[PDB]
Amino acid sequence: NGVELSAVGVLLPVLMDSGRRISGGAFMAVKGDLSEHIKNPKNTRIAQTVAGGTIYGLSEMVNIDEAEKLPIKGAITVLPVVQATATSILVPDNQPQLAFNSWEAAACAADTLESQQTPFLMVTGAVESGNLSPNLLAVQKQLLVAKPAGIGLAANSDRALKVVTLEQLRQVVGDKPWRKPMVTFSSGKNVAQA
Ligand SMILES: [Cl-]
Repeated sequence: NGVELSAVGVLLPVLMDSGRRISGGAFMAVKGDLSEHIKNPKNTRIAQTVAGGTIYGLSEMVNIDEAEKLPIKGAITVLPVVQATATSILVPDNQPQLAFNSWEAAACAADTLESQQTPFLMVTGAVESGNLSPNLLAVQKQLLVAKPAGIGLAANSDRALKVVTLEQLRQVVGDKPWRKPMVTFSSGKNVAQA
C-alpha cells in the first residue's frame, strides 16, 4: 500500500540495517508541506530554519540544531519513495524512521530548484555553512542504491559526481534529464540512515 503524488524535489539515498544485511532505499526532499503523508509516528519532528523555512518528516535521530541552520526558505518534506519520475513519486505506507543528516544537501537543492521537474540525479551529504561536509558513505550508497537503480549520485566525494559547495550543487541539479522514465527502490521498515 502507498500513495502516488505529483511532486517535485530531489532524491537522496538511504541505507537500512536488518541485522543480517545492509540494504538501500531512497527518500525525496519534496517541495511543500506533505506532512499528511508521513505514516511513521517517529518521523514527527519538524525543523524551522533560520531562513524562515520548515522541514517535515524528521525524527529525534536527526541533528535538529544543524537542520535549523540550513538556508531553506520554503517548506520541504522528506518522504520515503519506492518509485520516482520527473513529476511524481510513490510513497509507501510502510515507512522507516529517518535518521542523521545526509538528506540536507538534497533538501537545500530541492528548496532552490526552479525547474518544476525532479532532476535525474540523487544527492547525498550534510550541509554546514554553505558547504557539503566531507562524505562518509557515498561508495556504499553507490553500491546499494544508485548503481542498481541506474541513476547518478552527487556527493562530496570523488567516487560520485563531485560537489563541494551549495552553489556547485545548485548548478549540477539544474540540468539532469531523465535517461529512463522511472526509477524504483526497495523499501524497509528498519531505520533509514540518510
Ligand atoms: Cl577535487
